[PDB]
Amino acid sequence: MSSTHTIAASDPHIQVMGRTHINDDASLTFGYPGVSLSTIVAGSRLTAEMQSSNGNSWIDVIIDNHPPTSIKLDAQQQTVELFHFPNSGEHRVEIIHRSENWHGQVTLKQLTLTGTQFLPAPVLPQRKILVLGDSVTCGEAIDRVAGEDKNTRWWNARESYGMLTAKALDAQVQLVCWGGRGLIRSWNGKTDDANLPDFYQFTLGDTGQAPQWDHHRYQPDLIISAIGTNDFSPGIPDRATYINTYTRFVRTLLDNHPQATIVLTEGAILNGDKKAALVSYIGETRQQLHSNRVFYASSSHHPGDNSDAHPTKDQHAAMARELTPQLRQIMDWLE
Repeated sequence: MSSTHTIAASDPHIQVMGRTHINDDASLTFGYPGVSLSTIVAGSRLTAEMQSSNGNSWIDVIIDNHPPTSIKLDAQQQTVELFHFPNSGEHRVEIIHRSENWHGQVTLKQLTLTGTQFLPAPVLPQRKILVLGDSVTCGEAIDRVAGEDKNTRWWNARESYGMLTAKALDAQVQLVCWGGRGLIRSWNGKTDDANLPDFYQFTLGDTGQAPQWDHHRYQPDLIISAIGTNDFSPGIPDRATYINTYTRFVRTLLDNHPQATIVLTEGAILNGDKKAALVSYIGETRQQLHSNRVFYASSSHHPGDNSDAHPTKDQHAAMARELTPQLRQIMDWLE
């Protein structure tokens, strides 16, 4: 007999890495980039019911070891074919959110397998990393192509330095980042957007009605904070103000994640005086913290290219190569 088997997105057969909101109909909604949902199945066809809030969100779909397929999701619910073969076999399926919150939020409602069964969920690594930051952490402009107007297709989470670093360290990762945002102000000088200490609390979104992320749902071994580019965009911010708020934020992290090691870094975009100032502010933050759980990693500036100052795909690869060795020493993950 031919049979189908449909499960909700929130079902134990679907592995989830990254922040998701569980809706009352057992669908999952997510906004941060890098959110990864995976399943292993025995069958010939697998489809998903998906939608995005603004029709401006992208995902990657990876079947077994094949090249990924990037798909832009319509604002209306649509059946998305993940794979289809003439015969049944065992297949691994991964969906990766490429977009970030301002692009919209994506919802996966349910999956339908034509075949025999969903197998046990893919097993994730034991090690867990959380990366906090701005659009560089979010993977903005990694997939740029010369000649195109920037659009939401340019974002790539899998090839961002945070995901490459986690992969090298055999670790899970959550990316909690928002383009244009800072620790205390946005690139445009505005101080009353949700800053990093605000959106760090949200499962997705950033309005008065954004759902609170329960930290018990992901307790990282390592937290990297790479925030700062946008705080320095208008000019170098006031030293006491910045250091006092960075200190207060890392105190929140330390208290929320009692087992975590925290690594602060200025990121790749700032250069020259602005870079040196943020490095300085980080050193003084650490001095005020007096914590044997808080460390620093140095990094190079990467200039982007003629089309966009955001670091390129090859620069993100370089960034992971520079950061990873320092993280091994800090975490004793000499692996």
